[PDB]
Amino acid sequence: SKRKAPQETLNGGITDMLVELANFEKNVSQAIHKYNAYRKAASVIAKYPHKIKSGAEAKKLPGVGTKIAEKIDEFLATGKLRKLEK
Repeated sequence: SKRKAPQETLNGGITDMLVELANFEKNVSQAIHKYNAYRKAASVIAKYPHKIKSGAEAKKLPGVGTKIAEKIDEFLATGKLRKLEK
């Protein structure tokens, strides 16, 4: 019904990483399956009316599966890592 929310900084940083790599999927030859992966997760997280704090909050979204949702958990968890811990 014509919503158009206001500009705000909620989850516009994640979609920037899903929309960027998303181009790397279609721009590549055999990468159309992972293409829709970030294409949908980038649209739902970029136009979501709320925020998330766990990979599960990204899986409940319509369009995100377990692969893309798994990357979301790494975002809310820490952000980057070189080696593992024990």
